[PDB]
Amino acid sequence: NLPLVVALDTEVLKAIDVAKRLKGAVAGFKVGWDLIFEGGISIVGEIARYGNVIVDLKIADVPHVASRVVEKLVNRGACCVIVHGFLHPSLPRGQHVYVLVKMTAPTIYDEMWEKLLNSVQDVRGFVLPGNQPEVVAQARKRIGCSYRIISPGIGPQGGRPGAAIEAGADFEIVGRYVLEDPARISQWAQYRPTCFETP
Amino acid sequence: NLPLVVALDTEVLKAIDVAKRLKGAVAGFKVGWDLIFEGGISIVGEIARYGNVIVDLKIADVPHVASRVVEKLVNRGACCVIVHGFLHPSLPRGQHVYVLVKMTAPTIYDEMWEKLLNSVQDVRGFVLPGNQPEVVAQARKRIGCSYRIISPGIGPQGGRPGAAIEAGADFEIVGRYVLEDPARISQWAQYRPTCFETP
Ligand SMILES: [Cl-]
Ligand code: NI
Ligand code: NI
Repeated sequence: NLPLVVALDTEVLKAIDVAKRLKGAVAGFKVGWDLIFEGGISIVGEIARYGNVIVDLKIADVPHVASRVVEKLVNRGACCVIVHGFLHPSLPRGQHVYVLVKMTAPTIYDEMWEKLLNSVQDVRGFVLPGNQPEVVAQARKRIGCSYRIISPGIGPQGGRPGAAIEAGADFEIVGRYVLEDPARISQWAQYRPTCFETP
Repeated sequence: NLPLVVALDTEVLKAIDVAKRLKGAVAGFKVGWDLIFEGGISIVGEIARYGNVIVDLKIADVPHVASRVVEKLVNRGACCVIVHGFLHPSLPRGQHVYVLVKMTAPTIYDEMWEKLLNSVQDVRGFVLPGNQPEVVAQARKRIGCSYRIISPGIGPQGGRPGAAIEAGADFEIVGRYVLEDPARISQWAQYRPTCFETP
């Protein structure tokens, strides 16, 4: 399959249609508030029928709340969840957790992302912005193949297809550019994850 | 005007009943993860029938996404929405936005919350931890009554009822403690918001 996680930022039925269409062709699907707002958490389980589901609600709550939230999501079928690294040291951990340490837009992460990255362990991997392949490459240098790296910020007006993967990422997260025409997934055909076969 | 926002961290039907019971007795209701997961976004409109709704999904996404999520929640009946200040300078703005700048648990905010507080303008208000009254008081020396302050972390395991209001908060946010026995709201009877009559 292609090293692409498709963000399903669209309506429930259309999201299911895309997941059905792309099952086995891509590495997974990203489910966010657009979908969860429509009918609730059940949508996670529907998409999870068709592939690995990363739930991305940018989780950033205190531990006893974050714990409950992650548990509900994984129980509904999520493979993993994206959480904010800024919570450190109150950071959800474990193999179901991806830790965001720099965003695609300017934030307080910018002054500290590499120190934060170096301090975090016992997680599935990290989210690094694919619109900054230099950041992805430096991250991979720091951590080697010890953890996954997944990267959004790929598509029009960010990193071109494969830019983050070439810089060291495992998977690129892409939304509208693929949703508007899923045939475009062929642009990732030449690429393979840097370190891990699955997200 | 009890200076209390009741967190409906519970199931949909129970949340409805509690809100009906407390209609006009409290300042508002906080709708979060648990309710949205169960009932989707429609729950916001249902609770709004009974009082002001603050939606707390700890929004922490890039500002185009965040601003659209805020607007969608407001359109469904929310008066305002809590977002993470860590995303500065890529933060949504305006009268529907409460900005969290320090949590009840240890996080990276703790080394910079006051600088962040002073950097953020043109929002509705700030969320500051009521289990740390000293932080609420220091925030007022910096911002005065220019913006609202609301505070969670109030309860048997946190700050005493009124502790945050006395330190300078406008409203305290309380969940389980009040849900267990709604008669407990009487503990807030002798308190009044420091700066703003409404959240
Ligand atoms: Cl991002
Ligand atoms: Ni995963
Ligand atoms: Ni409000």
